[PDB]
Amino acid sequence: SGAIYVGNYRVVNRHLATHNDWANLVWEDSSRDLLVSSTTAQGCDTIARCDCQTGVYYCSSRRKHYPVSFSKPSLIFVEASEYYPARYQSHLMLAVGHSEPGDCGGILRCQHGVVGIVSTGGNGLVGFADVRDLLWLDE
Ligand SMILES: COc1ccc(C#N)cc1NC(=O)N1CCC[C@H](C(N)=O)C1
Ligand SMILES: [Zn+2]
Repeated sequence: SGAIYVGNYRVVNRHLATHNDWANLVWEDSSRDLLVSSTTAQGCDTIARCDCQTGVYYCSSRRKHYPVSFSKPSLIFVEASEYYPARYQSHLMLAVGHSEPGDCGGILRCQHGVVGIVSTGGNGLVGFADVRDLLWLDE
């Protein structure tokens, strides 16, 4: 679990979105595993606007933050799950690191701010859904 709070927006994994997220829907993209809903309270997270390939992520299954090198956002094949059939997920970045399904939503940050959230994993790899291209989150 986990979300990014920026301005009047809440960013979450689309597969973990609540009834409230869907009733206050702004945008969602199944191919990116993202959903953005509106909030009544103002968010203070800073979104990074960069091409950083190093950062730190929070791993709830270990109660620890880990430093990682990660790939550039791209289309990566993702195994079928209870939420999606087998498919390419876009805007995904992989790193060598620990993750379990409940780790989705953990923030990945660089010196510039929030880069994305945990979205996939398996076999000692962790995947992050990028949010740096969503320029509208700031306005
Ligand atoms: C952090 O996720 C994991 C980590 C480890 C393992 C293990 N065994 C499995 C996962 N789950 C995972 O990758 N999923 C399930 C939820 C939807 C995700 C998606 N974006 O399509 C794909
Ligand atoms: Zn950066």
